[PDB]
Amino acid sequence: RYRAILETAARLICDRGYEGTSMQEIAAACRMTKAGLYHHIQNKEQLLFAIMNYGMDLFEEQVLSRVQDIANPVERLRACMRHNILLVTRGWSKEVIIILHEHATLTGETRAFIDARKKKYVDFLEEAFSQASQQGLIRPVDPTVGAFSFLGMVLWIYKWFKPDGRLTDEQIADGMVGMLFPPF
Amino acid sequence: RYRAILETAARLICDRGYEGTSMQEIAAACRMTKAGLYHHIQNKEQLLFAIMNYGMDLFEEQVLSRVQDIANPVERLRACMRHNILLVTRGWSKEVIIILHEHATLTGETRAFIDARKKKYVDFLEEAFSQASQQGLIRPVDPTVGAFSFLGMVLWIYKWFKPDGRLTDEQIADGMVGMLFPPF
Ligand SMILES: CC(C)CC(=O)SCCNC(=O)CCNC(=O)[C@H](O)C(C)(C)COP(=O)(O)OP(=O)(O)OC[C@H]1O[C@@H](n2cnc3c(N)ncnc32)[C@H](O)[C@@H]1OP(=O)(O)O
Ligand SMILES: CC(C)CC(=O)SCCNC(=O)CCNC(=O)[C@H](O)C(C)(C)COP(=O)(O)OP(=O)(O)OC[C@H]1O[C@@H](n2cnc3c(N)ncnc32)[C@H](O)[C@@H]1OP(=O)(O)O
Ligand SMILES: [Cl-]
Ligand SMILES: [Cl-]
Ligand SMILES: [Cl-]
Ligand SMILES: [Cl-]
Ligand code: NI
Repeated sequence: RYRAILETAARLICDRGYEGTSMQEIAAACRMTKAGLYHHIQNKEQLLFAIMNYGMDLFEEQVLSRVQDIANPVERLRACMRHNILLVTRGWSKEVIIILHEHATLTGETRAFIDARKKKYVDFLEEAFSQASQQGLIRPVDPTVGAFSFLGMVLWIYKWFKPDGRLTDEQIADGMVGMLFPPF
Repeated sequence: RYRAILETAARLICDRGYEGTSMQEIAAACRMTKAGLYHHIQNKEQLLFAIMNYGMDLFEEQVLSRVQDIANPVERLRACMRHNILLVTRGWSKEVIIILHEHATLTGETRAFIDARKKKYVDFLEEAFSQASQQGLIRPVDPTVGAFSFLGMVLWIYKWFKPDGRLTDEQIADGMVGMLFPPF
């Protein structure tokens, strides 16, 4: 219900961009009037804030919640990569893309909160790289270098991947997992 | 003399973005009137075109021209990664960012000309991944997945790396090379 307003405004802000869209174009795209929409939402910046928070809820529901308890740290990184790739290459890519593109559009207060949620994921990856090196499950590497290589590989996917293409997202996930986390 | 206009305008277009930077603004950052600037550049999108080609020229002079003849295909990928990482982390970080952020700004022949130079790099990486797989120098992997994992790791650096930080760019290059192209 109320999520339908976020998920529809995410489509416009994504294809057309944040600046290109106004609160009026989103009211039209909804069954509400320019007045009705402003009753559910404070302003435009807070609408963007709600979209990004919704995107992190989906990320944590489909990725972090499901892998953060995996005992073996490299098995935890492999699973995290698969879940994160599948999130990027399917329907919820709308809210994920807005988080990356519109990162700089937020105000100071709201960017601090969203980034706090992003930083928990980065710290999750770094900890897993650290544990995996100590236990001899991956070739040693600085945890920060490993985390941002992980994220660079995965999140770059939305720039080139086409679902009608030669390979499925599942085949891509297998390739990246085996290349960054091979048997060791 | 002419690079001054491109370097200066790239700083603006990089910080303020393409839209939000006008010919009037650039004509001021450079000590000129609006017309004196037009004496050496056609229009705004031509300025963007020249900036992107300048950035691809720098990339080819510092990266591709120096590594494309390396015989061993995995040694070729390692060197290519090192050179590309150092390009992302140093004085020419402005032009490369514009090539990525403004990738969809151009259209027509100019767009196609830039995208052809970009596609030449991807195809270079894909060919080297293929050769290294057949020759048993890297763990087998689809060349397209290897190429865009390469590019994701390397180009994502502009979003987090700070030169005043804990690690140097050379240390980051060492870690990334060891992860993607270890002894095999
Ligand atoms: C110095 C440095 C900044 C130089 C550069 O800019 S290098 C390129 C950096 N930018 C990127 O990597 C962003 C993603 N890459 C691209 O968009 C392309 O490589 C560009 C050369 C920019 C051209 O864009 P575009 O015409 O839209 O290309 P496409 O969207 O058609 O696809 C690009 C390649 O990905 C492939 N692809 C897409 N989906 C799949 C799939 N499901 N399975 C297997 N392959 C797939 C697609 O076939 C294409 O590879 P090619 O076969 O054309 O070599
Ligand atoms: C659904 C999914 C997409 C969820 C996500 O969004 S995951 C994150 C995706 N975005 C990115 O990866 C972009 C790059 N990452 C970041 O910018 C940060 O992780 C963010 C949390 C997003 C923003 O944090 P922010 O407050 O802006 O801090 P910075 O922008 O300055 O990022 C610098 C952090 O990376 C590290 N770093 C930077 N330079 C170096 C260096 N020379 N040597 C070693 N480490 C370095 C450094 O650790 C820093 O993090 P801190 O230790 O300062 O907390
Ligand atoms: Cl899984
Ligand atoms: Cl799982
Ligand atoms: Cl970000
Ligand atoms: Cl691009
Ligand atoms: Ni799973």
